[PDB]
Amino acid sequence: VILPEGTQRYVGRDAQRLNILAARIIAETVRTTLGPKGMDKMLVDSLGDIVVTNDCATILDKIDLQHPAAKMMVEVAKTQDKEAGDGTTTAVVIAGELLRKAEELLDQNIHPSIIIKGYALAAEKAQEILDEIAIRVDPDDEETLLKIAATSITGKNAESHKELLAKLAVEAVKQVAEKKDGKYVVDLDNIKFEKKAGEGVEESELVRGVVIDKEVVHPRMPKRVENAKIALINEALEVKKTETDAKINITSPDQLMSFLEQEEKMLKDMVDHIAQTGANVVFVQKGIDDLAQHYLAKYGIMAVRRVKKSDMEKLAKATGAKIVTNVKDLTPEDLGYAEVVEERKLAGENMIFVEGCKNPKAVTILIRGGTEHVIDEVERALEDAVKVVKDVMEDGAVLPAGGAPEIELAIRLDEYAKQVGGKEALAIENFADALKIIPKTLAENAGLDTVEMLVKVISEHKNRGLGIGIDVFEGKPADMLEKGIIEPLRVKKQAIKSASEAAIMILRIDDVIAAKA
Amino acid sequence: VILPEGTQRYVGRDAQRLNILAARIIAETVRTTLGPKGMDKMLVDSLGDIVVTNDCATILDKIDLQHPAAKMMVEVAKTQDKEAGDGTTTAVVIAGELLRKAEELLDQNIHPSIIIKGYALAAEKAQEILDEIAIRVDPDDEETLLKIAATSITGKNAESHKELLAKLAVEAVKQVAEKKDGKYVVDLDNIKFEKKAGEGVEESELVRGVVIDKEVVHPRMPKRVENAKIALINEALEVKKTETDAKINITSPDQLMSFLEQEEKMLKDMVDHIAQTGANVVFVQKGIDDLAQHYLAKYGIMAVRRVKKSDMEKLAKATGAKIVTNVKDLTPEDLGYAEVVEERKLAGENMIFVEGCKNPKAVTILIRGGTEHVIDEVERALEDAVKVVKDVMEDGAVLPAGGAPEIELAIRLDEYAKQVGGKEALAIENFADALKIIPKTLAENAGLDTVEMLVKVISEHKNRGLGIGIDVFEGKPADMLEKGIIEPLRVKKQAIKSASEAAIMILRIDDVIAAKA
Amino acid sequence: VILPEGTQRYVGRDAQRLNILAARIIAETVRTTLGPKGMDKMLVDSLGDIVVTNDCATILDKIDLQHPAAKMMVEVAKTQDKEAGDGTTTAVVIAGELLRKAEELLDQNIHPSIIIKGYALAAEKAQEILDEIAIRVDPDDEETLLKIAATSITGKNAESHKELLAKLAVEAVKQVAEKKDGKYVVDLDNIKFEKKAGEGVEESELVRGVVIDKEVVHPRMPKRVENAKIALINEALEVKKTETDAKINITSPDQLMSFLEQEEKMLKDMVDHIAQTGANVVFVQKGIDDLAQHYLAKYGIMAVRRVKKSDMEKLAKATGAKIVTNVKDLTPEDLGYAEVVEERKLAGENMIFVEGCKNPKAVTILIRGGTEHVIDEVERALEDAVKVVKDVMEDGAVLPAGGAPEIELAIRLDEYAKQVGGKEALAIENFADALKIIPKTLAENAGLDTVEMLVKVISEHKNRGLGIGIDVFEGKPADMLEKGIIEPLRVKKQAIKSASEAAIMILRIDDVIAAKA
Ligand SMILES: Nc1ncnc2c1ncn2[C@@H]1O[C@H](COP(=O)(O)OP(=O)(O)O)[C@@H](O)[C@H]1O
Ligand SMILES: Nc1ncnc2c1ncn2[C@@H]1O[C@H](COP(=O)(O)OP(=O)(O)O)[C@@H](O)[C@H]1O
Ligand SMILES: Nc1ncnc2c1ncn2[C@@H]1O[C@H](COP(=O)(O)OP(=O)(O)O)[C@@H](O)[C@H]1O
Ligand SMILES: [Mg+2]
Ligand SMILES: [Mg+2]
Ligand SMILES: [Mg+2]
Repeated sequence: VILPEGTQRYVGRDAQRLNILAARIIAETVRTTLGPKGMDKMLVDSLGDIVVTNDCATILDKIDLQHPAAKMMVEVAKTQDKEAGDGTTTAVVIAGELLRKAEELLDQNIHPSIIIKGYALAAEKAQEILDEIAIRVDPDDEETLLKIAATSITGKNAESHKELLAKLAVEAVKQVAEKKDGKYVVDLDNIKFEKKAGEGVEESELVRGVVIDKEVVHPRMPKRVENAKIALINEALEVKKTETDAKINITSPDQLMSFLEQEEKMLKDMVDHIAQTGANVVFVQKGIDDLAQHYLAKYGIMAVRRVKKSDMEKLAKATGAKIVTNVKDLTPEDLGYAEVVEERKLAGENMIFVEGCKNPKAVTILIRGGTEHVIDEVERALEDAVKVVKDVMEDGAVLPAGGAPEIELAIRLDEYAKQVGGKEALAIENFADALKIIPKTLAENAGLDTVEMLVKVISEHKNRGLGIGIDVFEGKPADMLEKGIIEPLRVKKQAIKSASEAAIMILRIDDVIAAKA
Repeated sequence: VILPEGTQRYVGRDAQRLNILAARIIAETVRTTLGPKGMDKMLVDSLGDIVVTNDCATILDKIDLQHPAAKMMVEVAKTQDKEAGDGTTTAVVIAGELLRKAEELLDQNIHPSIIIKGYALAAEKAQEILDEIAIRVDPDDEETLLKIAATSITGKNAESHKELLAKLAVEAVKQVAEKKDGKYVVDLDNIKFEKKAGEGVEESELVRGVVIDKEVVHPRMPKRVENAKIALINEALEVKKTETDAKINITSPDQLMSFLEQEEKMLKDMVDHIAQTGANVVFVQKGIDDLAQHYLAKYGIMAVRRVKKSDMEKLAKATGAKIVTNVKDLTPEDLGYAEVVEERKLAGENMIFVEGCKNPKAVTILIRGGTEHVIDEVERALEDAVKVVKDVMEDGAVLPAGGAPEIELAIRLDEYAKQVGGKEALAIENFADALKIIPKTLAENAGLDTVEMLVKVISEHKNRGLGIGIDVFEGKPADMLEKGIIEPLRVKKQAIKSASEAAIMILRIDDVIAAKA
Repeated sequence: VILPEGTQRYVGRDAQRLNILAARIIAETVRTTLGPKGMDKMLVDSLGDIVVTNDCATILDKIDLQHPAAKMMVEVAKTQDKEAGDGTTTAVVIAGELLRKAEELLDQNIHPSIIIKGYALAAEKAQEILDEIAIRVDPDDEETLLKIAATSITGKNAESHKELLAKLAVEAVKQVAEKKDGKYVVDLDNIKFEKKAGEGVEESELVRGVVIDKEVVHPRMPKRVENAKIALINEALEVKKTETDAKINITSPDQLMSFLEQEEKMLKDMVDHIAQTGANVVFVQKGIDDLAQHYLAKYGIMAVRRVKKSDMEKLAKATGAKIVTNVKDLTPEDLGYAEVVEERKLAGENMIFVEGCKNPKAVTILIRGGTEHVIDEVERALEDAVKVVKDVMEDGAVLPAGGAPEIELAIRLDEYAKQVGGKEALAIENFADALKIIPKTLAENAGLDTVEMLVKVISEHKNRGLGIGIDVFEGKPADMLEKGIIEPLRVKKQAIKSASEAAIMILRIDDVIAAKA
């Protein structure tokens, strides 16, 4: 035939109209969760699985989106989460608004070309205004580093212990953080999270070491070692075989024995190699024969087998040990140190705690809570908390929260509009207005009076200054800086990038061709 | 088309309304089993299996719940059972009730935000008041521990012998109970239950050792050993083979014989290493060749094979014996002591009793009973019995029963309401009123006049003091302390935690998105 | 019967009329993307996968065309992309327009023969006019080469950084460029693109070397070499085996050790051959045994395994190293140089950067961007920018853009129409009119007044000259030469070639016989 049936297509009005609608729908689905007073969502997976969260990234991800334009909104939160960690709801909400105000300009008959260009100018000029209004802080000033982390957690379910969790996140990042060129550089892969049900979120702690979900491989091995000299062996403590096909031909009785003894020997020799270094704790990545388990036990050496490769590396960065491929070449300089390596039964499960490490380059945060749900959400809260701390340490700049920056951008980006003038100025002014859904939906989710409230905020801000935003807890405008309610300068800069590009990318699609599914 | 067809979604009122309804429905399904006079449910699964219990946890679990919000109730009972072991029905009922009174506040148009904050202040203040009014008892007062256990057994079917069971339970937990740092620590995993049909629940006893469902592996071995020196071998008593592939090449007739003999020897040598330690009782985790069996029999040693790893660990803890991987290194110091080790044919089934151990660190409770159901339910009773005894030894605090803690919580929490004031006060007052479903549904299941009866109890309590609660056996208020009817301070502190958490979790969800169920 | 059932057929009018319709349809589909102001399309394939692009080649290829004649319009962009690399839209648009004005002549009863012939003449004469009017430039003029590239990128998405991309594109081709026979010859296979999400498009860069998506094979190997002496081994660094079937037969215990040691040596000997050359970095196409890795690690050599054949060759060309099949013959002369070979983590991804090379005959462009889409589209832009800069260096002849060349071919080709006269004159006249969709649909996509604009231009061009065309950013005619807005003389020559070729191909089909479509 001509073009496959059960294949739809839209152009101009249609195309853009549908795309903007789908985009806006998704955006409004999450805006109900923006801020400290935002709500939660219960996502019921087809397999019966239940996820209750405040996280935009998680929601957009779990929800099965069909419309293409809506899936693109997932990329917004996806990029925001991977660049600033926090503000995923914000980026998607602003992208939807930008598209709503944009369609308005389309209805007015303004060429997409003009809207796009005016949006780009507004987007580019916002980065500029933010880089400018940003409050340059001291990279490790623990004071504000504690605020950033806290402000972040106060936006989710777990704000109940914003105090503790903030502290654990600033402490965790400060430890693994690296600086050898002048500024910091944080590899968050160096902060493992351990979630165990039971207890309260109160019992959550920072383990300047590592936690592994394995047991001590032999009954007779120490279930605890004091000042451990740790060995990370990535070789199988078992009877090696030749790459070349080989088989034994027993020809006389005495051989059954001689051979077995020959292997015990090989086995024991490997173990001996490990002991001679003075190592009392060994984490093996591959397997461990039974005899080798026995010899290791007799030397009073604690051994764990089948360790995840990801675990081995965490152990390496935490204890200072060096992973080794050949036991024969293992030396004491390869061994790492842990103030205590013990096997504890946490919530019925046995785990190995490698704590009290020297100056760990990798750390673990043990999360405790009543239910699976409480745990999962706290991990989420923390990941954002950690990610914002990472931003402030690398950037060294912060901003007030509660829509204070978008209000600055609105008020200001409208002047830029005048200067630009023309059709573009229309897009620029609309862009500046779209930016108000943050202060707006913040006061809305809080039960406040959207209309009236949004008037006081722009009032104060115009008077008092850059620090004026809305405090959902106060129910009125306030100086966010004096209240220590702040956020990373990177989180805002990135929301604007993510949203404006998602907006412009849609304002550019004049034809949609979807086949049959 | 944002979502796939066949996907349902609800928002605002709908969401909450349905969640609360599904929660309340499940709650009312179990409330009929609350207290001593509670009723039992019969659960028939698709496979035809029939379960008859009073236990909330089993019911919420066996029943196939589908609505999401209703499953989040299963979690409440799960957390409760994993923390205080008892009060599962109580936590679930107070959750459904907390939500019902919560919706009433929603109907009045009170922002969910307000209800959540007020419910949190109520839950927080409730803990505080419980910590206070808590009757601090002596961590090992045989007296109150015998009570806590009995008050518990009386709530279920098994109260006919609340006498025996409560004794077996306090006795059993005291034996395995471990302390050496000041306070007790109980690992209930060191208490195994053994259920056997026949006889009367009366024949249930505490074996200060371990019962194993295996038989003496050889005909000619001893079926009974006085003062046994016990060996725990976790190695196979069979012809070892090399890791490296190998095969025998018989070249001459005289080889057939000599090779077999060479294996008999290997076998006998292993048996010899065991006999030379003095051990007359061997429990092997793996298998035992037929010859190793024969040699073991000649030395008059009693052996059992294929012993469960969980069993080995118990015999190890119960007899002081150490588990060995190599028979070559078994010393007499690895052996353990059991006053008597005998194979008894308990109800047509052969089993092995290791009794009269020195000081057990693990102990078994043998359960007898007419039917399979009698047995199962008694075990369930015992489990909550052992779990509450564990609570007091670790906590050292108790409270009166019959909803007396809640009546006190109600009266007191309400005052708190006044001082807090505002809309929160409406939430607090309601939270407090919700707690009354315990006394309420206790009198109800009993068959008493709820309305009237609940007026009396709140009266007595206001006068006579914190110990006044309802006594379903008295049909009137009573001083629960003088009656000896009490429960762990943990059970109540945990009910409030669980229920209030769940109530708030659900009160936060303003959107539900589901696929296939 | 005669012909298979469900087999359609068309003749004369039908056949030709349908084919021309199908062809025109596809053409009108892509024309909305032509030029700087062209719009993008959203393509959702059967598996939900989303492709958002401006590229014609991609759109015709992703869309599932069913009609035969429309599938042939794909070959047009296919051929165009393969010979000039740019103007794929231009070629398809002109080919449909050609087929339109051609049907007019068919309706007029002019025999297909006359149209084909007059079209072939209009095409032959078209090249002639181009080769002539062509603005001959210096094969390596840095100036114009930057223009040709920036002009190409402007017509797409990433024109927001036309600046940078232009630069990288010129450098990249100059480097890999080969010219010993007088003029240049560029093998674009020597330019590899590397896409990694994250950062801005600002961070995109040129890597005078290669970038490989592999990591260092052993934990103990250097993660960075300063003045690498790279070795390229296409041999498996593992225990070799005889082609003839073989198997070791162990006949005594000492053998288990002697045989493993024999293989260790073999392995160690290969690594010795690699080290004895002074090579501190080795890339191996096949695998590397575990021991071979250990020796390699001890010697302080950085090794990578399983490297792509395509990568090996890019390294050979980037470093000057020679690939080797037998380590035994590796010499220091087979090694290459790299100012730095380091393993970096880009987007949580581990990659090896062989940068700083001497005179790389192969080079890599690293593409950075917010979303997956941003990147894929920037790569597309670069492939065109690089393919056009390739044409200019090999051809050394540019042209003005903005339809300037087509307007010139139109005016001119009409004269030719006169002198040829007769029926063919009508075909040559219509062919020259067809070439106007370019200036037409450029002004249209821009949102200008087609009719009116197309007149100011045919005018200005007539009075000012060859360099007059439409400037979509200017919204009016302009001298494309003064604006630097130009394109390869090859792009235009191949467009005409491709279009007319196709148009005539369809005009010659008077019967279509299909089985199922
Ligand atoms: N105390 C506060 N009062 C009002 N708004 C706040 C307060 N704290 C944080 N916010 C705002 O709430 C938003 C973050 O809400 P959240 O639910 O976490 O979504 P997101 O994914 O965008 O971080 C930010 O705009 C932030 O400024
Ligand atoms: N003799 C009694 N008189 C009145 N109430 C009692 C008595 N014994 C126990 N209760 C109450 O019954 C409740 C426990 O009932 P039960 O069916 O076992 O459910 P749960 O899972 O909550 O333990 C507790 O609130 C407790 O105070
Ligand atoms: N600044 C400009 N103003 C008007 N037309 C331009 C400009 N730059 C390039 N063009 C034209 O746009 C066309 C290329 O647009 P493009 O979208 O890349 O499609 P194609 O596949 O034909 O390259 C060419 O005809 C070219 O002359
Ligand atoms: Mg957040
Ligand atoms: Mg009970
Ligand atoms: Mg182009």
